[PDB]
Amino acid sequence: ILPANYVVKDRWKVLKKIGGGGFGEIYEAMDLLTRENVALKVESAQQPKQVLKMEVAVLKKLQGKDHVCRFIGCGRNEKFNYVVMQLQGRNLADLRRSQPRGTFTLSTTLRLGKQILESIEAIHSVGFLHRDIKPSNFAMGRLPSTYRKCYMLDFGLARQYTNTTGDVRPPRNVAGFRGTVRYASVNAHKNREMGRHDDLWSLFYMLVEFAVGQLPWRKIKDKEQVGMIKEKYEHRMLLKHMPSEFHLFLDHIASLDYFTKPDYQLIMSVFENSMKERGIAENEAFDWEK
Ligand SMILES: CC[C@](C)(O)C#Cc1cc2c(cn1)cnn2-c1ccnc(N)n1
Repeated sequence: ILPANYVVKDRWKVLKKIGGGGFGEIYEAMDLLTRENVALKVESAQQPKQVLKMEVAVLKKLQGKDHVCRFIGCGRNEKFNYVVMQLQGRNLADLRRSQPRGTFTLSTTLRLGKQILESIEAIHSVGFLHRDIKPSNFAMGRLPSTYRKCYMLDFGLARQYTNTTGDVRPPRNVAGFRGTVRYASVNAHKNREMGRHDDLWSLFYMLVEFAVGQLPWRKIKDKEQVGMIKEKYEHRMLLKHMPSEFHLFLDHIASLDYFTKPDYQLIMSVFENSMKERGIAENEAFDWEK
């Protein structure tokens, strides 16, 4: 879409593409007013998708919370809509690729899991589901105060599950899924309305992939095939080389439906007890700091 050295609205000079192909394209850009590098996400106003407006709404509702990028600006024209946000470092999928065996140490995996769980709690606390939890949607900070912090990205698939009063809206009988196949829960595969527990299913799949390097359905492209494996796969065997406490995490989320609030502290305890058991210190160096 936007070429290099294109200047959005005479302020944001495109430098490179850093991601795209989903509901949007995101660029690293130079903010010519502040002279600071920023992230610039663009959506064609001609796409079927019309999401960036709610990305900003979610983004400003989470402003100030940890693991959330700062909103810098947004705008629209006849060709595309855009949002400008704080630039973060490399994403967790990139970092996992660049590890020699495609795996993180358990020290990194468990401490990442704690941070991602916190950000999932955060967006759930403002009444929104993420619905596209995956490694490429999390990135480490890029500043001296943020580089050991994980940042939640891409609210383009987010949906409000509460209403104005804090009550939970009824789920639809069916809901289309337009997210990423690899880390979707079986509920998502079955076009069921996603709930808070489905964001946690994605976290569970992420952490298994981090520690083990792969998921059984890694190569499989056909979505509707992928759901069939997950529906038939015995998930306890994913935990062969995970800490034993992950059985509690698996058992809990497998028990949930759309209507039941997750026991977030149970999952947090699984991570924290796993770390204490291996003597993993919170301030230990991450794998890529090595
Ligand atoms: C988070 C709010 C919003 C507007 O919904 C979004 C988004 C978004 C950001 C994305 C990507 C996809 N979507 C891919 N990379 N990336 C990066 C990479 C480096 N820094 C930053 N800030 N974002």
